[PDB]
Amino acid sequence: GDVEKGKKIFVQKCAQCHTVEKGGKHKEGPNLHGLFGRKTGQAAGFSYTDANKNKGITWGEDTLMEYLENPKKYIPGTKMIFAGIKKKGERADLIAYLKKATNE
Ligand code: HEC
Repeated sequence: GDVEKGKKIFVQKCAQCHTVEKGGKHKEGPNLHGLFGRKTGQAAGFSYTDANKNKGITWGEDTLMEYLENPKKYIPGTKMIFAGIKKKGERADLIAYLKKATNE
């Protein structure tokens, strides 16, 4: 995916609730640094719902593609309030951004 486009998508749709950098603050949602290859509900120091803690999947390209299409369908009872991104390209770009930004 296109990392620059993904950043713009992140800023538009995600950044008000999430930081990405190492040591970034939790906000309404958790800081996302280190997400890739991590199980659900494992950012330190954040009160997740039991639903997000209990989902039990490993975050990566395949599971983010599904989740981001419709978060509440993938994790029913999540307190993340975001309807989803319908477009496959847009999700791929966003994921490519996340794979860089969350690992820097
Ligand atoms: C606030 C209004 C949010 C917006 C907009 C987005 N997210 Fe979010 N996210 C938010 C909360 C409160 C939580 C925790 C949910 C729970 O039920 O405890 C989350 C969680 C996620 C996660 C899972 C993190 C993990 O398992 O460690 C991911 C991967 C995630 N959020 C990503 C994400 C992206 C990419 C968004 C824009 C498309 C986005 N979120 C929007 C709150 C909010």
